[PDB]
Amino acid sequence: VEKVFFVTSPIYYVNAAPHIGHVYSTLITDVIGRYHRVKGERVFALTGTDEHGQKVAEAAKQKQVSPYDFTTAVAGEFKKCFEQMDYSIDYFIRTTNEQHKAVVKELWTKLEQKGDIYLGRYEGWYSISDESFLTPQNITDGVDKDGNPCKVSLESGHVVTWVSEENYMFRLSAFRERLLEWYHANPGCIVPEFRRREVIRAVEKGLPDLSVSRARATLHNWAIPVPGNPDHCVYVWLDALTNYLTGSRLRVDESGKEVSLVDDFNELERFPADVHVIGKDILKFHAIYWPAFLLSAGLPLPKKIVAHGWWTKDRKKISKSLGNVFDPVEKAEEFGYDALKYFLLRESGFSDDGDYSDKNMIARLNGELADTLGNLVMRCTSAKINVNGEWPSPAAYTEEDESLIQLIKDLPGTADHYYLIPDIQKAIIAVFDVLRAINAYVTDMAPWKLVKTDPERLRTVLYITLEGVRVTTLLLSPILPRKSVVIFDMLGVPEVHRKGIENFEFGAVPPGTRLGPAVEGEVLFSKRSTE
Ligand code: MET
Repeated sequence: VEKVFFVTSPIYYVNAAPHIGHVYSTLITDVIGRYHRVKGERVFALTGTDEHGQKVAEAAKQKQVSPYDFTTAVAGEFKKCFEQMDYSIDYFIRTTNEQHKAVVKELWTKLEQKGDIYLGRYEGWYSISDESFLTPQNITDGVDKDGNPCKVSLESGHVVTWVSEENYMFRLSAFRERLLEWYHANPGCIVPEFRRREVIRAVEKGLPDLSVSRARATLHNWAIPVPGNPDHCVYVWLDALTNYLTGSRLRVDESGKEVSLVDDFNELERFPADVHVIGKDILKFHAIYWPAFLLSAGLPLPKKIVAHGWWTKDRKKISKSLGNVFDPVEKAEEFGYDALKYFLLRESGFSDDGDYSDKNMIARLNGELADTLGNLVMRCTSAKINVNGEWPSPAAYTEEDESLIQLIKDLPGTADHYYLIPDIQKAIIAVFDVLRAINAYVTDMAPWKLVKTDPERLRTVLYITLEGVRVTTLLLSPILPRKSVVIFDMLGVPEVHRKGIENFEFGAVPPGTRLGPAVEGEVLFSKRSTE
């Protein structure tokens, strides 16, 4: 089926300034979208801010300013950050948006008409910081920021409070068997596999009904009113998850502003998400509640949920109060935007909790970007080796020649599979496995020597090198968007050959193509010292 490839990030609470976790999640969303655009697909990538709720309302109250002013300011910080990070997200959604508000009321009414919302009570634990209902098995003893004994979440370590409230309840218990059929019938729907097994195990054990409203006082009236009952507000998470539906129904102008909300999602051909990128901390909301709501409402389910891990810096937790900051904009100015992105996507896989150190960052920048990629690009574009600044016409291929060609022809299929899991780390490793192979080839053939000794042989070696670099670069263009453009300019690849599955083929750029001009000082990635 041909639709718009729809990929999303979580919408982030605006209780505090943006940081690495938000940047990382949105990066993964951005990269997936970028890859599908280079395949020549229609793409709609979505990110944004989650602006209602007790968490955020109380964050605003502690800064002594109104929730409207606070959310608008912090949302502004998120937008600025994401612009500075040079992403290619199609739309930034805010849950305070009036059109989203309308979609939530629609979904609610659908759930009610379906017979799946009833008036009950929740009596149990709740984490305001996570906006999460917790069973007693998921809480333990801890200390509040007074240092007094309290209860905390086993999930997150945040303070938990006991809630006892007449609330509208969603019939999640009724959806156990249908969710289990869904997980088994679609064994690639949750990635990575151990998180899928986690979800199945949790749902096997049984599901309780879920509170989808709260008394209005508790939310400091900072929430969407329940249709037909203005004493209740819609659960922040039902509101929040609905952002994906809203996004699928907004017509956006070229400026990035929303202009119109269509009645039926089929009009825009986005819904359901092909990939929801999330962090492991919000798996239940996306893999259990969300599909339950969609099943109730009669809407189609997402194709994949991919859940990544958390970051540490110098093997310590990230927090400004502890004395260990990791600012992405700061590190990107220092080391480079594409390089920082490369590092975040290369150092850790979605199954892992990654670790940034300036040491390891410099190791990769120098080792892989500079010595593997950059070195190769400069050799095959050098006036020394490539005396005519053109793509030569290859002569006969030796067997060693063809072993390398095979690797280059095989690469796109392999990278494609990894990008589709999605497992960006393995995609990158795959591409650099091929770059390392081209380097060893170039060392072996010593093309600097061939300029004088065997110019016909040099033609062959230089051509293979140019083409392996082109193909590897194309496949890395979602990871290194700005640098890929430089590389292609240096190689003189025409614009048309910088996109499309046609150009995944070995040989798409014809011999005789002229390289772009050299600069006196230029290097792609500059090595950095190890202080
Ligand atoms: C529908 S995704 C909501 C995510 C939530 N706002 C968070 O920051 O964890």
